[PDB]
Amino acid sequence: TDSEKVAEYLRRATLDLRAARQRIRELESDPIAIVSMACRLPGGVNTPQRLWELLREGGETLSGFPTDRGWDLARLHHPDPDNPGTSYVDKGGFLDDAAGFDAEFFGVSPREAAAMDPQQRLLLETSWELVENAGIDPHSLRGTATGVFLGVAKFGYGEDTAAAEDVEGYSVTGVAPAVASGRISYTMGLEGPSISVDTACSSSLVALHLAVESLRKGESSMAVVGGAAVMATPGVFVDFSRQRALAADGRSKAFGAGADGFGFSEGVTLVLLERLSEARRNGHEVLAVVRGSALNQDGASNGLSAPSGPAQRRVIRQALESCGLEPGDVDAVEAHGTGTALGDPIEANALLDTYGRDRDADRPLWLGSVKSNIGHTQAAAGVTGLLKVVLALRNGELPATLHVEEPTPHVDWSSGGVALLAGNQPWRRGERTRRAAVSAFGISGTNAHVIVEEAPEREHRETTAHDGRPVPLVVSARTTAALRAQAAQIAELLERPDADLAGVGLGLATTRARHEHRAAVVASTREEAVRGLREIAAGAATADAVVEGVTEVDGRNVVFLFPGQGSQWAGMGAELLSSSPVFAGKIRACDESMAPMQDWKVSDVLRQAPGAPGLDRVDVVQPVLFAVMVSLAELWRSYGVEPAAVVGHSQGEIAAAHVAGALTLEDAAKLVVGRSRLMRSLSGEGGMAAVGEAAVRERLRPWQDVAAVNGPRSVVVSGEPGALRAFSEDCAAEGIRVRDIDVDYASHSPQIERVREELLETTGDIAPRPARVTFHSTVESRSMDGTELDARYWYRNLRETVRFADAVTRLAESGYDAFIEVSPHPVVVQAVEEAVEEADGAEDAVVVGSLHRDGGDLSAFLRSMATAHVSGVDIRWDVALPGAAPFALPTYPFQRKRYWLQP
Repeated sequence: TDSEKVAEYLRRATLDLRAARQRIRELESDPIAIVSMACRLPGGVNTPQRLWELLREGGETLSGFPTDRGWDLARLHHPDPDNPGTSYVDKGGFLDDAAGFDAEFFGVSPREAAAMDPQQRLLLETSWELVENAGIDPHSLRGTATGVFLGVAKFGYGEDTAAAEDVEGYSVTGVAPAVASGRISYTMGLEGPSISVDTACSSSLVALHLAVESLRKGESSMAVVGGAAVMATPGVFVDFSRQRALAADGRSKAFGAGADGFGFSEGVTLVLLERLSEARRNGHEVLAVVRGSALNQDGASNGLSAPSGPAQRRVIRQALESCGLEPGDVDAVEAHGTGTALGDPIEANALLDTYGRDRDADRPLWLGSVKSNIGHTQAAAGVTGLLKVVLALRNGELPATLHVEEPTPHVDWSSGGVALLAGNQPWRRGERTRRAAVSAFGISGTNAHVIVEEAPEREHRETTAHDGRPVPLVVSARTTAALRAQAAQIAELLERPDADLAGVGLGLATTRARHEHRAAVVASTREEAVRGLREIAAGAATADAVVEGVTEVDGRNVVFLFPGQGSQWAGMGAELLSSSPVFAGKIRACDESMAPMQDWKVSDVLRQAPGAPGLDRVDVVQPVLFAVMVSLAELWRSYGVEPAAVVGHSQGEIAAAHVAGALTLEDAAKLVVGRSRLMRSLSGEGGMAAVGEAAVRERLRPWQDVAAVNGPRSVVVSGEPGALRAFSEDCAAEGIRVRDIDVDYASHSPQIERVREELLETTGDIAPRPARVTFHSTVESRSMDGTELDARYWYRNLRETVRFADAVTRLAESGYDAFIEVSPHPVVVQAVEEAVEEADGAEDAVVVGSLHRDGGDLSAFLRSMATAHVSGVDIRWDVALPGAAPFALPTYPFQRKRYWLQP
């Protein structure tokens, strides 16, 4: 009615208003989470943990000049501050040797690797480490919309050397700021925008602001924000010593007596950013959150490179207003202090003017710096300050600044608004939310201020699911040495008292990319896993529960095989039934489908229950084998291995018919039961023998009884007992070995003709349906259809020979490479391997069984799966690990080599 539709319109208007306001808020200000970080810093620091330890303990990283870079150390040093071409400063914080690199991992000709400056190499390594640390498989990032923003300079590597053969143009592209991010995106295969920016020594925060804006707009889904600065020539030192703007001992003493120049240092630092909602929805880890930022310029001020207080006050107020907060909601501020005798007083006065005014007397703002123990880092200053703030938030402590024992008399600390950090002070999580600010000032006159806030409450929800079940471990690398180093790392990590085996397994399974060289170990106890890892890291692997291989392709066409009689070994399972739920469910369903006609249950026979039929009977051999085979096929399919082709053999073809989907389970079970019941009557009229096809064919001339051929030397002969015995004695006289098979008749012989049409009455109502797989018959050696199977086809199958080898060779020539068996015991693996080798197909063909006569446990199945996986077949291991949680893991063990350009 009218009122109903008017009320509906009112409701729609209200809902749309809510949505519009929410969208406006999302576009204006949306929290952005920090996922992970990576860094390389002087003093042998390459992990955030080491940096936090150094900051908390309290220490410096001062050092002497490098030597491998070829600098003229003897002549460069001179005590005269006015001597041209020299400097009066010899100490400094110099980063670890940069000539190391692993060109083969990324893939680069050694000449090109020598061409590139160390900045791009370190950027590549740090980017890979950063991606790995976040818990994201790097190969999963291909084709996404990830963007790169970073601050790079042109310090001047590799210009003294003259030009040479450069047809590839390596020299031009080696040293260029844009090419750095270009190469990063090219190697990682990203597709978002790539930006290289540089604004004095505050470039990193500008890049962070740009990335935040891009993420809020929605143009990109991920952001990689970083800064890099590595010196190559000592020209910068001479240039700055010309101005006498360097400390006497190279120590930065921000906010303290005896302020001097700023010590110099190198470093690279990157972080990964994503929207808070997306990170929460995707289950990533959140460490902190960024609220807002602001930018401005000093404008017309005294001189060119001189700080301006009003600009800093305005930018701080702008950032605070943009965040929608109040100045009384900040606990600590990471100040930008280079130790200069002029910038520090004005910076501190501005900070006291803005935050200090109206500050609570009992809650002073804590002031500190990071450069007091690592020195200036040029474009990487802001990101390093953010790193320190993040670490302090995570550990709940505030590191104390150094060289502060007499505060600068210019700054009036008597107001009490701002308190200077002296010793470590606890900052544990409590009621009031914890926040911090980071500021950065550039030489060109640009200013940046960023507000960071603690992560929300942890979800917790910690559960345990380890029950002693077997666990697989997979390792992979692009080189043998790298593989061994990774194995050693995992082995030493597993010895911790925690040693969450399920967590380590899951992390190895679903966080690290798989490379050419692969290896796997299946273990159920920590001691045996450590033993296997030590063995594989030793260089030579001999243990059975240890597999390894080399593979290039990452996708194979799968063909299932269903061999006939031959395995029938007492006990099919009795350990899977308890463990595997899918296997037990399939067995129970198959038993219920065929339950009507007979009485004894398949499960009871398998479980060796008392009062069950013995295994020496056709009526119990056939359906039990069929059920076991179909259950094993279902179990294999449960791990994401869908067969592209299906091949049967003898009665196994029936099981194949069910795998192809061309028949119903009940109808197939009825067929098997009827065949067994009709055939059991024809007992004691023949036998099989295994043994030169033409030679054996012509040797059968004296008699009138050939069963199947499975290879060049795989010949099966079915014959009447008298003539079979005579031929066996003749072969024994010849000396060629002959083995009989467990059978009370001779199938595919004239004995089959006795029943013949009697099968037809028992084989009515066999209405088939089209099959979604490529079932290929071994009788006609031709691909079949979903309706060509009839009682006539089954009778023909029970009467003619099998050209199994011909079908195998045809499939091998077709293009299929992955061959996998299903029977409880392998009986055809050797013949299939020989036939594949004799064919002209690819040499990457893989043949692997399912179980073994002695090995019938879930561990054996996992070992077979690992053997198939290390050769190229895709396997989703995470299914085998239910209810597990990930774990922290070490990064890739690069194999570095020296690559430097000697002037």
